[PDB]
Amino acid sequence: MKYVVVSGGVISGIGKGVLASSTGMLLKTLGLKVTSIKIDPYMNIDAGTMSPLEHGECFVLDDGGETDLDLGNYERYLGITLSRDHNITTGKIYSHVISRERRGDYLGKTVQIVPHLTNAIQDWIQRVSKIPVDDTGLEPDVCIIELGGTVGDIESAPFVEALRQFQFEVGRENFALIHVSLVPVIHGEQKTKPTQAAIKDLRSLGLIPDMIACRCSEELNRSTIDKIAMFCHVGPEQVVNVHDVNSTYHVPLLLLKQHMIDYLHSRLKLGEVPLTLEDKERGSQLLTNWENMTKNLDDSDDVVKIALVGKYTNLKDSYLSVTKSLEHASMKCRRQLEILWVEASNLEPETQEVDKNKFHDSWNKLSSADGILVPGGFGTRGIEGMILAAKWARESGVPFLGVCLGLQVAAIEFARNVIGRPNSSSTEFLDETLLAPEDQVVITMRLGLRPTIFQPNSEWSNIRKLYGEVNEVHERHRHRYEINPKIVNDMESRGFIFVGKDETGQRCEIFELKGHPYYVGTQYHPEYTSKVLEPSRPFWGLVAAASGTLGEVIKDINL
Amino acid sequence: GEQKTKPTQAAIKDLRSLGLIPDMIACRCSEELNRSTIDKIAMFCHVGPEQVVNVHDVNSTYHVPLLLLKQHMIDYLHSRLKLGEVPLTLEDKERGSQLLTNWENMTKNLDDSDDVVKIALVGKYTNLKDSYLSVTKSLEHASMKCRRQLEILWVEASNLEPETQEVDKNKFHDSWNKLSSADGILVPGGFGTRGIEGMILAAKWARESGVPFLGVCLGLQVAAIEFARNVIGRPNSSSTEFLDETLLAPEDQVVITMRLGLRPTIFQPNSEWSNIRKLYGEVNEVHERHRHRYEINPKIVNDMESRGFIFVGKDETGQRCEIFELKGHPYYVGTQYHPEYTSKVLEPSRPFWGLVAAASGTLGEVIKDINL
Amino acid sequence: GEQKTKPTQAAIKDLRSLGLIPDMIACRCSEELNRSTIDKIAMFCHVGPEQVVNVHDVNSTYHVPLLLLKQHMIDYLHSRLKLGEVPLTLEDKERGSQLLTNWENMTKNLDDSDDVVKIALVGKYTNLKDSYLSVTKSLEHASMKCRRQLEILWVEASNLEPETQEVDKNKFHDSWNKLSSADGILVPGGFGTRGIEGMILAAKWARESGVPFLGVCLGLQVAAIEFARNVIGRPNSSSTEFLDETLLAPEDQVVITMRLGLRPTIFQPNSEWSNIRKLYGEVNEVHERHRHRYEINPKIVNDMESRGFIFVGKDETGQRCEIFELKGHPYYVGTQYHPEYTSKVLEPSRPFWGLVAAASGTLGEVIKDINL
Amino acid sequence: MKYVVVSGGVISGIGKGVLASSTGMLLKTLGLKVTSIKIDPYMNIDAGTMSPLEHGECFVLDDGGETDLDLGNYERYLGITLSRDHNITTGKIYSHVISRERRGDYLGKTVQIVPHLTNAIQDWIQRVSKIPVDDTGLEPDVCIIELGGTVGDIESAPFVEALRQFQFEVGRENFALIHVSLVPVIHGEQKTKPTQAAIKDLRSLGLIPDMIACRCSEELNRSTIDKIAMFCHVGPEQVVNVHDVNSTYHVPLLLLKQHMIDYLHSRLKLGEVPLTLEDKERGSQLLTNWENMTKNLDDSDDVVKIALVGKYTNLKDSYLSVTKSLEHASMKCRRQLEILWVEASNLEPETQEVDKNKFHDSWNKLSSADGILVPGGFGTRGIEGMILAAKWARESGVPFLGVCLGLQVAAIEFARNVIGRPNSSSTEFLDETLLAPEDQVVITMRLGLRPTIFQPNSEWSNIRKLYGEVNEVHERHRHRYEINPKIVNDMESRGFIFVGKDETGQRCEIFELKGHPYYVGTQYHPEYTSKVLEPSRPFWGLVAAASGTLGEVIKDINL
Ligand SMILES: Nc1ncnc2c1ncn2[C@@H]1O[C@H](COP(=O)(O)OP(=O)(O)OP(=O)(O)O)[C@@H](O)[C@H]1O
Ligand SMILES: Nc1ncnc2c1ncn2[C@@H]1O[C@H](COP(=O)(O)OP(=O)(O)OP(=O)(O)O)[C@@H](O)[C@H]1O
Ligand SMILES: O=c1ccn([C@H]2O[C@@H](COP(=O)(O)OP(=O)(O)OP(=O)(O)O)[C@@H](O)[C@H]2O)c(=O)[nH]1
Ligand SMILES: O=c1ccn([C@H]2O[C@@H](COP(=O)(O)OP(=O)(O)OP(=O)(O)O)[C@@H](O)[C@H]2O)c(=O)[nH]1
Ligand SMILES: O=c1ccn([C@H]2O[C@@H](COP(=O)(O)OP(=O)(O)OP(=O)(O)O)[C@@H](O)[C@H]2O)c(=O)[nH]1
Ligand SMILES: O=c1ccn([C@H]2O[C@@H](COP(=O)(O)OP(=O)(O)OP(=O)(O)O)[C@@H](O)[C@H]2O)c(=O)[nH]1
Ligand SMILES: [Mg+2]
Ligand SMILES: [Mg+2]
Ligand SMILES: [Mg+2]
Ligand SMILES: [Mg+2]
Repeated sequence: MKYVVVSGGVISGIGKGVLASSTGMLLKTLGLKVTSIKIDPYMNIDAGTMSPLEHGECFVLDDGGETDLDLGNYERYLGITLSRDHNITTGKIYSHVISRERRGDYLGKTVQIVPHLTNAIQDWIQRVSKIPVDDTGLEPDVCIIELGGTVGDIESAPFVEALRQFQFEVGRENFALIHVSLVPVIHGEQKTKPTQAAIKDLRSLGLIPDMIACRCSEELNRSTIDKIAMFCHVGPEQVVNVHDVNSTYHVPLLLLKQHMIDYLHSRLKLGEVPLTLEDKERGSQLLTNWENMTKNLDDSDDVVKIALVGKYTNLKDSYLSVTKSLEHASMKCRRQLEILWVEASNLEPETQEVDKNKFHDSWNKLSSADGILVPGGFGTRGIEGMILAAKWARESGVPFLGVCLGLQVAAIEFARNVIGRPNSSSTEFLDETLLAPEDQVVITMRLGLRPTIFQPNSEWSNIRKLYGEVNEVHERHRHRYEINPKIVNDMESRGFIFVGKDETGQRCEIFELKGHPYYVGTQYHPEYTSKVLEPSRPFWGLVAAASGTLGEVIKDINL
Repeated sequence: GEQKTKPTQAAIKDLRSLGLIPDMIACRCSEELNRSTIDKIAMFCHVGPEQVVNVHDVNSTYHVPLLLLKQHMIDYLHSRLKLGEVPLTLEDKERGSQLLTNWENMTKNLDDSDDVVKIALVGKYTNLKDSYLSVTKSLEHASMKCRRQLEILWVEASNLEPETQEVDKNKFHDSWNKLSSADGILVPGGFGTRGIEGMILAAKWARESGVPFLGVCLGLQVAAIEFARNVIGRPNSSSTEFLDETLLAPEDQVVITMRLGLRPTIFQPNSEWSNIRKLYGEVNEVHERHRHRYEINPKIVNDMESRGFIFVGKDETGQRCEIFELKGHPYYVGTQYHPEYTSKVLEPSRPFWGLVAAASGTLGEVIKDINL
Repeated sequence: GEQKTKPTQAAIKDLRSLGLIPDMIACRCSEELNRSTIDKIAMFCHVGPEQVVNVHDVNSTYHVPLLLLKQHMIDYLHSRLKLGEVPLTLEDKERGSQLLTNWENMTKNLDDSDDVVKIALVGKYTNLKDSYLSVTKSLEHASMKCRRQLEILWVEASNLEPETQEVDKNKFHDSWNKLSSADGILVPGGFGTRGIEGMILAAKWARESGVPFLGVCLGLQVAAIEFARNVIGRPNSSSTEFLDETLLAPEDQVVITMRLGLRPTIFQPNSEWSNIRKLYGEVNEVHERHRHRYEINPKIVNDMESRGFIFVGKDETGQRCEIFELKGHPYYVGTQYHPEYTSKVLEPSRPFWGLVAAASGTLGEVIKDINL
Repeated sequence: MKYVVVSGGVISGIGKGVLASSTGMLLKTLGLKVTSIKIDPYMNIDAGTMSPLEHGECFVLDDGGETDLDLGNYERYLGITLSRDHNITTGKIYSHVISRERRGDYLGKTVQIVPHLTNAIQDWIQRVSKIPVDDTGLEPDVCIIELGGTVGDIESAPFVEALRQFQFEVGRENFALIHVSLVPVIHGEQKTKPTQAAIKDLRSLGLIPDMIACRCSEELNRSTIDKIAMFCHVGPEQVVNVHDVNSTYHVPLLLLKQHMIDYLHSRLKLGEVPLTLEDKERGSQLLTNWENMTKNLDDSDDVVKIALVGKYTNLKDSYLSVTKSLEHASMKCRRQLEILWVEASNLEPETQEVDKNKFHDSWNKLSSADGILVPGGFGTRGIEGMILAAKWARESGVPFLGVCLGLQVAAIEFARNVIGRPNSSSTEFLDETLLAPEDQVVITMRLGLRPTIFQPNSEWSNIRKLYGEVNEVHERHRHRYEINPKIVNDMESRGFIFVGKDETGQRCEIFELKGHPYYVGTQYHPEYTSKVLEPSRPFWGLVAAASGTLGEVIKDINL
């Protein structure tokens, strides 16, 4: 087992998550089996309790774990499945040793942060890195650890102490440290004192960096490389840079151009790892596929515009799996994507009195779009604006996908306007008044990977053809509210077909509307099962439908 | 336990619906037909009682001709096709009846030979036993010529690989039990990258433990890769078929869009010593069926021929290797052609008659016989 | 089927003839004694019916204490030796009764554990199963600590050697079946030149197939010779014990007139990573019993330690290697000492608890436990 | 009224009768009132004329109808009473329309197979399914129709044509089709072309299957399900399998595990049928009782052996109600049953010359048994062998039950050997010689449900205690011969007490012998009144007596 810590810097926004995911995928090009662990200094047990306004969305695993967003970067670059154990936190590990001290496994000893908590962290990392995470039976060859927060924040102290010990409690040449660090530019001169201070803060904790990975708005000067490589122990080829490029898929090839594998191939002795003839082929094949999708982003120009309608769209981190799911679906179509970020509340007619500027801009953006997405996220702000987007998309025949809350919004819209029930509404917020036209109801969560069964007549639907006309689908759920199953037959008779349901019925999971080119919704989040070469099927439907060629996509999928 | 007839009554109607009228009905069943099962079909269909044939689920497919002859099936076609009106010469009737006596003998030998030779067949998808039917029949012809019963041990080549010992430790130990058990080893061909290190491990085991080995098509290239990795000590030498995205210099295979059908192999001039050239009667040339796009790198051939892995035969042009035999092993051989396809019941495929004699012992007496 | 008593009546007379008078008669028989068999002995001898003990031919020798306790044998000696007159403290009675409950548990675990781990033991004269009794008992203690049943597969090391495939082909195939079958491998020690290439072949197989290996005394030197012959590629490197009439330069063993009894091993400074040093609780030193005249050539040690065969522990003086673990294998270990002799029923020998956990899986959970 | 046709396949031996009975009982677990109809393509009016060597025994209804054996499967799984009208045949319905055309109800029209015979079949099914068949007053909610023979046999043509019309002459969602079909396995691969051809033969007649029920020696592969569900209109959950398990009582729970109710609950809209609070309780209670008796067959091991002595025992279908009556009686005792099939003729001393092997085996089997049954069935073969079994059972004190001919055989045995009348015999076959020691006499049949009155002194008998010490019993008769009532007082004085008789006397119906643990006979067939939870009392006596605990059984029955 090899370990690669990706760590620290001078700021919390530095973009470690891209570099960790990219470093792991580059190791996967050698054919190595790879896994990864995110460490969070926060005291929350999970990202589930904490609101999307901080650290972006929670990400859902097959376990039903509501983990930190960074686990999604690993799953979509590395192709692996992660467990709720792969997101370590301060909350998890203090809860673990405190529950263990009350149970008494420490034999009446005094329990202390060193050695007992730092040995508990090292036991967690040793257990969790040996969980098999590919579909194959094998234990991973390499583990990427991403150390969240910044080095020398008091929040991090047990993890920087544990990782010092770990560099010896596992062999050297089985452990290596990448430090990620800020190189700000002032008056056009590339200033280095922030990264020199961060390299000292690592040495103060006994962590010694094997590569320094600069984050900068420029190519590093050869003087900027030398002034760091002379201050730190790293050689000139071990001062990595990652530029402020928009395409995060280019980062693996920007690291490969900087010869970063050729250092880790020595520094971790990756030639001593045994590999089969299948492994080297499936490794090199994966690199050629990534050269092709990045070539397609360099030379595809013909924009498809998708409008994304939701709360707090200024927090673009709040929708990162949607963004990445749309980008995978646009690459599969060989088309460039624009996302138009529509703050759903500004669509509402009250905005035309309160701030007439925001009203006209938000309705410009929505009218402009070749297809529409309503992305999910609980909370009562802007839902009539999201209902207005679903209405516009139904009436103007514009491709629509509704994910989680977006499906319920389309059901409420179709009830208010096509069934003509003018006060039909979500149970989430009006039930203090005990309303009879319930569109949502409660059914304390439904979470993680679940089976959807396609209902027997559904063979016609564009969405069931996108799932290869298979009878069942596996996707990740997260909801407490679902469509009222008393009203379902009214919608299924008026043409809004609930194409798929849970095994028990009375719990709707996919709809497609008869008489529209692509108007679809899902109760699950299709984003989380997206992979770079195999996009999320409902999103491959939406981004093909917006472009045209949805028939040719379905004809392809029938091979 | 009751022999149900409605499926065959429906199939006889489906023939009449197309205007095809059956002259014999040939039942396939797990039993002898009851005389009631014959009558209930012969009363429904136009066929007489002697025109309801049965063929039983016997293992020996060579017994079927004599099970049809016991059911008097020739004596119907001799009338129904008027085969007495066909003119035949005195040579024809002799070479006809002689052929029947030879078939009575080989079937008698399968009834009364008991002393098993075990051959391990190492390959992809061995659960699909139809995937290797000419290998199976070539081994059975070679075992009958030796007057010995055959077991084939079906080794899924991937399960030999050390990753299996982590993934499913049961399949690892069983596949290595089967390979260790065998009196001789065959690597059968078939393109595709699954299990090739497992096939390399079988070639290694057979070279080192001195156990008879035959490599057919991919099996020859696997033995060349094995001998390169382990006896020449080139640790990353490999097939061009799958690593060439990385442009590797130690090419064991190369491309040379197919080479197909019957072709001449010429034995290279020094090759008179080899058990394989003695099995081909010490004739200078051999005719066998090819099927490949990849062949041994002819730049590396002199290294193998100096280290003792002699490419005993090549194409007329050279630079295209077709038979090897290794100096210093009782029978370690490979072919680029498929020797299976030229096997016949009375005249088995020579490389396979070599393998199944070598496993049994008596390879010298086989070669002494062939010299007559 | 009748339980004959005249041999024991004659043995009871032979005791009286020397003036020795038996207080209990302990029968050894293939059955429960009949109550007539007890009475016919208790009437001939001075012993009462409860002083005619039996011990049955059960396989589990750990059941014998509870079979004697069921026959109330303590309740006789508690009178006949007046053991109530011996003074005992309150700690003594607790540590006494605690020990009985621990033995009830390990015997309960042998009654209800079913999930076999197979260890192959490779050596000279394995038909003499008494020749390896501390190995056998050390493996049984290590399997009980894992809550798993043990099979030992007794592989006569010489039969693995390729000369056996000519001399007696039956013994060749059976010995290689047994070795291929096993979840882990032990090379047990014992001087003498018979079968050592067969033991080298078992060490090779275990290294290459990634199968757990423990080499004890000669078994460590065999693994060093194997790693030298095949991974360093020194084809004639060998034991000084038997070739030194030819004065060979590639010495793997050398003489260093014995080293005997309990000695200290010091773990070398970098060794914290090793499964074997974790099994010894990450303590800096180990106390174990030595018996050898030959040891690893300390001139060649840095070559092995650079190629990944780490001599994890040495004598206080250095130049005398005592534990190795190989980088890049789940559990490939050897010891110069005999770890068997320090095994105890509740506290198994650490290298053997490593081997029998490694074969089963759960070696991490064993090491996590030992860290408490 | 709902209809469920169970139909067809590729072969006549396929086991529709178990699947029809099991499907009906599963519908009864919902609390629905259920009924069923067997259709036979044969030209016999009844199974009474036709010999037991074909289609097994005739089954007797309360009407005295000698119906097809399959009606017994329905009565014993569903708990219902069937009338002679519930077995439809070609003979019945052509006799009906031909007698109706000669009477002239068709008003001088030309009468044709379509529409007149197919409308007569549809009128029969509509009349007969509305006959009340539970003990309660209600008309059935659901009817199971079992279509006998195979589809596209010319024998079946009027019934496959009638059932096409019936799918419309009754509403869809009030009719559904189960097709039962053969999935043979060759070289371990599950071949599907026979069932694809049978699904085409249904479509050729316009019958469209709602479920395909495979009969196979294996679990279906998921590929075997998909390759059928892709060829036919049925969804993956509508490809049912029934495995070659020995316990036919497990089939209801194997269908329930395959979620077959959850399809029919939609496809027949069984939630629209009104049900009372008693109905749902007595429905769910019935399911728990069936879970218990099947659990008892999984975990009862302590075998009771019963020897069954009769003609043609190689035809095990000839004794199916005996077999099922013994299995109900062994389950009530919580004991596993072996039946030992003794061909009665092989017991006879002539066999020891003719084939000495068959002699020794048949006497081994009879000597081995914990109890003995002589099962009935007319015909002169083997009767001295059956007399020898009755002798052995009387003399060795081994439990004996004689049913119909088996009672007369025990009377002949007791006369030949205990009264010592060496030539006393059946009137059935010697009366060409006009013998005075008549044991049987003729008394043209006595058929159907009749009253037995217990004779006044009979309170002591194990058999009258098994009938709860009630004064009268209701059971199904079928005989032309009975005990000579002139000789009855000789037997009643020598200890062979005729415990019960017909209301008129001179017609004996139950005997029990004084001075044996359980030696009993019946003139009626007790098999036909057996039910899964309430076994036939004479058989519950026999199988308790063989096991021991006959006193505790009688003590229980006194509650
Ligand atoms: N080299 C980079 N190139 C482009 N964008 C980057 C880069 N580094 C960081 N970012 C961007 O900055 C944001 C944060 O990056 P990332 O998630 O990798 O940082 P992080 O250290 O893991 O932050 P956090 O601790 O909150 O998870 C993301 O929008 C990411 O795409
Ligand atoms: N699924 C099954 N499991 C076990 N036994 C079965 C099954 N299907 C059929 N059989 C057995 O095969 C025989 C015939 O079955 P069944 O009576 O149900 O078939 P059928 O189609 O009604 O035949 P028939 O038309 O003659 O009445 C019986 O012995 C029955 O127990
Ligand atoms: O204003 C002043 C006065 C004095 N100094 C003095 O401090 C010294 C250290 O030099 P700097 O502090 O400029 O550091 P640096 O250029 O090495 O590092 P970067 O942060 O640019 O990467 C010398 O340059 C000396 O003149 C200043 O740096 N600034
Ligand atoms: O369940 C029933 C009811 C009725 N029938 C009726 O159909 C008839 C045709 O008889 P079969 O259908 O049994 O056909 P078969 O025996 O001739 O053919 P195999 O498939 O066994 O070769 C008669 O036997 C009649 O009773 C059944 O076959 N099965
Ligand atoms: O063949 C003979 C003849 C005579 N005897 C005679 O010797 C006597 C002593 O009897 P046993 O010699 O049989 O001795 P035992 O049964 O007491 O002892 P076990 O060895 O069975 O424990 C008597 O039995 C008497 O008949 C034999 O024992 N065997
Ligand atoms: O011997 C031959 C030659 C040709 N074919 C050809 O017929 C085709 C149809 O395929 P099959 O006839 O094998 O049918 P199937 O596998 O779909 O159905 P099952 O009966 O196994 O359920 C193709 O497989 C084609 O090669 C055969 O099937 N058999
Ligand atoms: Mg912040
Ligand atoms: Mg991050
Ligand atoms: Mg029949
Ligand atoms: Mg039936």
